[PDB]
Amino acid sequence: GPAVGIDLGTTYSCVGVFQHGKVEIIANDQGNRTTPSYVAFTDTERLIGDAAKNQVAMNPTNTVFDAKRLIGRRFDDAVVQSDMKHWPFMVVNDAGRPKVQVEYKGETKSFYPEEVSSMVLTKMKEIAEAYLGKTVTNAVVTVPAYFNDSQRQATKDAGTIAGLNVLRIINEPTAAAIAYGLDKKVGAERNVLIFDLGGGTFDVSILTIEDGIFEVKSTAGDTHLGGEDFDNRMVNHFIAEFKRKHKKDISENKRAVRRLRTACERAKRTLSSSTQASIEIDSLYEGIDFYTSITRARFEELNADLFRGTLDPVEKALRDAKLDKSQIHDIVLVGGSTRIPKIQKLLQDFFNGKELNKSINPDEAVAYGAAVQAAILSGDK
Ligand SMILES: Nc1ncnc2c1ncn2[C@@H]1O[C@H](COP(=O)(O)OP(=O)(O)O)[C@@H](O)[C@H]1O
Ligand SMILES: [Mg+2]
Ligand code: NA
Ligand code: NA
Repeated sequence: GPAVGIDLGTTYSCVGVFQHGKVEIIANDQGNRTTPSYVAFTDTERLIGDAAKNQVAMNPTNTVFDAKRLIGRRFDDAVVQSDMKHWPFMVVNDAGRPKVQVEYKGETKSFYPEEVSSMVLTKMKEIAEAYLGKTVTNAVVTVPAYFNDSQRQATKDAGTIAGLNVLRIINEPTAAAIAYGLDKKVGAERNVLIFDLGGGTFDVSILTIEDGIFEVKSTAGDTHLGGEDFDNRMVNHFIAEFKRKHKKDISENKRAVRRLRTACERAKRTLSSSTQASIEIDSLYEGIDFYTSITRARFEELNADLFRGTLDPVEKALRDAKLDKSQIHDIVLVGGSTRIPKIQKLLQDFFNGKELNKSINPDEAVAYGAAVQAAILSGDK
């Protein structure tokens, strides 16, 4: 059948298929080309993707996300212990392994991270089957370059649990480079910087590609910096505004804050292609409408430190790879946040004007390369 590429992302996942000489990135039921890596459990059902994210404020302790932060890890991992303080859902210890614990159909139930990720993968599989009209079994699934064997194995296991035949687990920066055919240029080695700014994580990778070998020279970044932080800055901005205008602090009203957050995320996306964005929320709080706007300049100002700060891991990656800026053949934009004009300007300026590879939607580039690899491994390329 058709082999697919799946980017199983920390915040958003994406599925592509290579057929008839090109990659098609597949839209979900709602027409979205990426799907939130969310699973929710209710009195009646299990929800995955858009439907799960959509009900988070009304069911926060039974709505699971960030499974990628747990997958392949032990409960007593410092990372797991630290991350747990920022999740509304329970994480419990089963004989050393972390499990998310939720209420579901009126009973208490627990799931391993790879079970939760299996559900997201099931959804991605179903998305592909809905479009293709065919059973989808074979897949290439991607992971961050720094993932160890426990994390890779658990990611593969998530696929197996979802009934996927995982052809290979490949690195996200490798998938991005494959998408751009940077392994197929007429020449010897190519030094490639992958600048991946996603929803919750920032990954910089330097690869040296030669003879079909994607040597990881260095990785850097911030596992807790992404688009969510920019949204947070916007949310705080508007909470303060509403307090001034109406003498109401909406902060502890989970539904109101969530609706504001959704509006902010949308506005952010709009600001990547327009110089201003409208915020339009009926009855944000006590029936009070919240209709206003934000300029691209104000968004950039709110986030100025965070945007500039992405360059520090780039310098670090270069130093650790023992390469000058000028030795980089290709710069590749990955992750939805790299659509931000200010981020692109900062990075291009940092490379003293060098053109960026960004023709492939950055939030789709990983899935794109995974789809190409899947075709190669299934003999369809
Ligand atoms: N046009 C855009 N402009 C700015 N941010 C965007 C845009 N499109 C998506 N994003 C942001 O990208 C982030 C998701 O990145 P993505 O790479 O899809 O996920 P992940 O990091 O989970 O792989 C979210 O914070 C989302 O708001
Ligand atoms: Mg990603
Ligand atoms: Na993604
Ligand atoms: Na990332």
